[PDB]
Amino acid sequence: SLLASACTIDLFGYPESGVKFTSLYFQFTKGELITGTPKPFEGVTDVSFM
Amino acid sequence: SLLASACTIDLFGYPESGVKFTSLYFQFTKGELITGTPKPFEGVTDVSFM
Ligand SMILES: *[C@@H]1O[C@H](CO)[C@@H](O[C@@H]2O[C@H](CO)[C@@H](O[C@@H]3O[C@H](CO)[C@@H](O)[C@H](O)[C@@H]3O)[C@H](O)[C@H]2NC(C)=O)[C@H](O)[C@H]1NC(C)=O
Ligand SMILES: *[C@@H]1O[C@H](CO)[C@@H](O[C@@H]2O[C@H](CO)[C@@H](O[C@@H]3O[C@H](CO)[C@@H](O)[C@H](O)[C@@H]3O)[C@H](O)[C@H]2NC(C)=O)[C@H](O)[C@H]1NC(C)=O
Repeated sequence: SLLASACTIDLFGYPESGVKFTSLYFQFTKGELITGTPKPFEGVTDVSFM
Repeated sequence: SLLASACTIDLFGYPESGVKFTSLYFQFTKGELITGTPKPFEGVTDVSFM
């Protein structure tokens, strides 16, 4: 659904005459608390590494 | 319908309280192959002229 102050990602299909499947609205703000990691961590007491 | 990566031309009417009749979505890329000429050519073996 539409969120205030959000950007949109439009998902399309070409079935073989394309259609729009859905519109994903992303509402977000910047900072450190939430991180989009590629996967869950396992056996991890401290997520950070280097 | 909506096309991915397309521009829109909105067609409106004022009937005498206006309405939008339709939205035309244009999906295109640049180059030489397809040309929007004003009309068909007749008796033409070579479309180009100068
Ligand atoms: C930032 O500094 C902290 C503190 O030194 C680093 O955390 C330390 O990370 C090491 C390596 O994972 C931990 O050692 C581990 O201890 C556990 C038992 O608790 C053991 O099972 C593992 O084999 C390993 O020896 C250490 O506990 C941990 N120290 C603390 C107090 O957090 C951290 O790694 C640094 N940041 C980054 C980028 O990793
Ligand atoms: C780019 O150069 C080509 C090649 O010279 C030009 O094409 C030539 O155009 C002339 C004029 O239309 C053609 O002459 C015509 O011949 C037909 C019979 O085939 C005849 O019925 C007409 O009365 C006229 O005499 C000629 O055939 C044609 N040559 C070839 C091989 O394409 C062309 O005009 C040039 N590009 C542009 C911008 O026109």
